[PDB]
Amino acid sequence: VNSFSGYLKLTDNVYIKNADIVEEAKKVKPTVVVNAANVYLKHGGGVAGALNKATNNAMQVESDDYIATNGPLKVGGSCVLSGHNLAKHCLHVVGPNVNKGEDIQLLKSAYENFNQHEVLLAPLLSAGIFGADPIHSLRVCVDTVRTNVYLAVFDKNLYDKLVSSFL
Repeated sequence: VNSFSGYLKLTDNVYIKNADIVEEAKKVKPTVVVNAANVYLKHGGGVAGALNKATNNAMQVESDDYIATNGPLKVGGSCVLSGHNLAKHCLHVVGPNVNKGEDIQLLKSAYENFNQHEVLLAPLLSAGIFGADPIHSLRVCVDTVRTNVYLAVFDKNLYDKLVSSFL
């Protein structure tokens, strides 16, 4: 039993809710919140910009030190950093950005990072400003993630379409 509330159950291990991931994280304080990161951990907009803003830019400060030490992530890769006031940890995961011409096949590799964590609060990878089809992202999530994932979808219209079209 966990404290995630109001989710629709899609499969044995995948749950979904129309919610602002920032507000969900502040309420639940999950062990892991997933950020929709880019390889430079520049949290300018989308989910990343919102999460970083909620940390009063502490996420960005920590991320800049991470990059200065380690260099950029790989597309499809991840790193674990602090969750600041939102969660114990933040798993920064880089899905492919279609608006950069990045290979959508890398979306499966991106979701594989979730399997290193027993329970996660997450957005749909490569959705929103990353330009991929969110219906496809949900399909890859369900077919790749085996750990318990609670998906927050900000847009109510999109949430309803994801549920109604789910096979």
